[PDB]
Amino acid sequence: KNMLLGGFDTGNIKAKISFLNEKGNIESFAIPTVIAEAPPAKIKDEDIELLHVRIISNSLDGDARSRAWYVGAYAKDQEDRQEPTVDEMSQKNKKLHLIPLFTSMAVAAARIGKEEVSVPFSGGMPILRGEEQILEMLYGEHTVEFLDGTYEGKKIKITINDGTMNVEGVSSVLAILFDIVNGEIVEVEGMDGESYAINDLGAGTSDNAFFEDGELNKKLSTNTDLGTNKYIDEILKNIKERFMENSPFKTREDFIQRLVMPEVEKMIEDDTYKPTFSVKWGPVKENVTDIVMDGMLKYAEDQKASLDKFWDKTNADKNIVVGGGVLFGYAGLRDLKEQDGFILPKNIQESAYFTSRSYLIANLLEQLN
Ligand SMILES: Nc1ncnc2c1ncn2[C@@H]1O[C@H](COP(=O)(O)OP(=O)(O)OP(=O)(O)O)[C@@H](O)[C@H]1O
Ligand SMILES: [Mg+2]
Repeated sequence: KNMLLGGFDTGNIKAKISFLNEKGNIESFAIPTVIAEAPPAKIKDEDIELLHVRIISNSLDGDARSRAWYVGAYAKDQEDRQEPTVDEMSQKNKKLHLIPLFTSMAVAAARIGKEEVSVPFSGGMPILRGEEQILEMLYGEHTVEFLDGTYEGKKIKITINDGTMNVEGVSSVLAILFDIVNGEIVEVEGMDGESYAINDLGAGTSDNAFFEDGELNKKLSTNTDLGTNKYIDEILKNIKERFMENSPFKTREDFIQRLVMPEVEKMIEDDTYKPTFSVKWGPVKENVTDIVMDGMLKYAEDQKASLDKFWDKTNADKNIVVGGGVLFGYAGLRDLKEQDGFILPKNIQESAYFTSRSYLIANLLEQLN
């Protein structure tokens, strides 16, 4: 069986994928939504640290049809990198999202030792492009060749024939109910109604979706810009200021990965653990625990207020809260484990991949018909 099963959650910060590995388990990772033009040849998740790929796809035109690219983190450093341009408030972009998408597909396939994969697509609609108009941009054959990195020399044959965009579907909430451990397993809490919110707390955006009869109420459902990133930017600015009485991190993800994630992990598995944050810069090592915690708490609080305001607007029976924001502001948001109308994933560590996980589960049910 040459099938790669995945859920694909593409935004403009990152392209997220959850897929079944050879062990039948969910494996998740994210590729930053950044590409850059690259020459025909070369010069946890280490295999995506350096992506130089040739892609051949009819879903790309002109410059793009059959050439080489840097993708993801490796491309964040290129001078001529392309990123999504946002406002002071497809066609030419489509490659900026298709290439990281296909690359994630080629990486997963490499991860499971395959080179011919059929990829039934399981995705979500963006934020004119009908469900099977998005799909038709993905259908057919695409080849991804690794010109460098861990997989140098591998060619992947990605075939996409079919797919869903989980459009009005309740595929969105599946990751709160199920896991995949070779096969579908129910998950031990939730504490399940006919009315629930899903708040996906993200890097640049908070998705505030509302469900009645499991289909999406388009009116009340909304998408704000209440991301973590702003709070993260404030924290990083204060850290640098403190070091400026006699930048420590590259990207926000570096800040998240090396400083913040291990402290949050501990906090999760032990309710008593008081976290500490230390930053090494130059010849100096500062304790920036108050700085970091202030940012998280201000974020948790702001999100607490946003969640209540959406709870009244909908008067939903249950309010599911997911996304990376739940981890970033866990310090204050764990309080939601107490309140009645709020549901946090039990497996909180997989909170950032909630939506991709839901799609992946949705995809597996489709296969089982
Ligand atoms: N384990 C963790 N501990 C602490 N913070 C985390 C953890 N996992 C993710 N985050 C942070 O949570 C925030 C949101 O992550 P998430 O993956 O939901 O963003 P996203 O889906 O890329 O955002 P958007 O909705 O804008 O596309 C980010 O700042 C991310 O770095
Ligand atoms: Mg998101």
